[PDB]
Amino acid sequence: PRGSMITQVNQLDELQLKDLKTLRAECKKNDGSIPNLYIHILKQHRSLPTSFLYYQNGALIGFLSIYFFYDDAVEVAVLVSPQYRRQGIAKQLIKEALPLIKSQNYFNLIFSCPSRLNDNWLTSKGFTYLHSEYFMERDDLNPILDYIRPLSFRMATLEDIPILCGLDEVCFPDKNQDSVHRFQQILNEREYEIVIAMLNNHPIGKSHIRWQTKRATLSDIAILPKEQGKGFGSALIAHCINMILSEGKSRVDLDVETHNKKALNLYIQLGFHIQNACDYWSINVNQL
Ligand SMILES: CC(=O)SCCNC(=O)CCNC(=O)[C@H](O)C(C)(C)COP(=O)(O)OP(=O)(O)OC[C@H]1O[C@@H](n2cnc3c(N)ncnc32)[C@H](O)[C@@H]1OP(=O)(O)O
Ligand SMILES: CC(=O)SCCNC(=O)CCNC(=O)[C@H](O)C(C)(C)COP(=O)(O)OP(=O)(O)OC[C@H]1O[C@@H](n2cnc3c(N)ncnc32)[C@H](O)[C@@H]1OP(=O)(O)O
Repeated sequence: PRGSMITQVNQLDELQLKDLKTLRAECKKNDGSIPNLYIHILKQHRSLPTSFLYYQNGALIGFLSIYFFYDDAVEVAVLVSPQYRRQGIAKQLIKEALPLIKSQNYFNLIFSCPSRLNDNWLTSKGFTYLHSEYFMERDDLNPILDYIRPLSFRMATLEDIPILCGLDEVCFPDKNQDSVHRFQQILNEREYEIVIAMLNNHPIGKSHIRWQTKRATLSDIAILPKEQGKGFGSALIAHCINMILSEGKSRVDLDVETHNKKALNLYIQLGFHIQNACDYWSINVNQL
């Protein structure tokens, strides 16, 4: 008890950042996946103190942080060193964040949990599973030779706003506020391109590509609902993969949000593996 210490902090400094990364690595290796910590958000000063660091004789063994992204909720990331689990560390860390979230007119807190780790007991105490977030990677240097579909592909320009806004409205319905200007931001940023898939003369799908020097990231893949289930999505992803490989990139990444595990088979079939996976559970503060 003498060496147990909790510091409430508005922003982590160099020290506190490097300790958090160490704890993250130990959790990552022990559990396979880690919650989202948003390391860029932690170097940044905020109105209330936002991170709760748990030390035992100077060593960081526990961490809780709270995040304010949208109006109705607060995202909570919690990490305890595997050595020190089930000793109350996480519970104590919650009590420190509570008075602060009541200072913000928030009563709903959402936890990011490594996939498969905590399913049985988040059920028991009333947590509501919401959705899952997967970061996937394909290290295979061999291209995808297989999906011959009646599709042609072209790169999107600023004249493709209506196509891109229409595709996003029906494939990402609870998301698209001011898509016009979001796609305008994307198409004005050199690191991004958007592939449009065409079935005859109809655009039926799109995929975003964020290029880096040695990799590229696919995101916001969409196929018109009436055209799904015909292999067009797999053909579009494979086209982006072969495009990425032909530019000498050694890796394709992919961010995807799902509500069940079955939806990932699609990406497994194309050579992706899970690098990180989190399920987002919910609860109001009333249920302690
Ligand atoms: C309540 C939360 O911890 S938030 C869930 C968010 N998920 C994550 O953070 C996953 C990250 N991966 C990890 O391994 C994490 O470090 C953790 C959550 C396992 C570490 O948490 P701990 O410090 O070991 O939990 P702690 O000892 O403080 O107990 C907290 C409560 O959750 C329960 N609990 C903790 N771990 C488990 C577990 N593996 N299985 C079942 N119940 C558990 C405890 O019984 C306790 O419940 P109670 O107060 O009603 O008796
Ligand atoms: C940031 C992000 O979230 S982007 C990732 C996309 N997430 C979304 O929410 C977008 C939803 N919008 C959509 O248009 C679609 O639902 C998409 C993009 C998910 C997939 O589009 P589709 O054209 O329906 O995919 P496709 O027809 O190629 O494959 C469907 C199924 O058949 C399988 N399949 C298709 N073709 C083959 C084939 N030749 N051989 C073997 N299996 C095949 C796939 O494995 C897949 O399996 P699953 O549904 O059980 O996971």
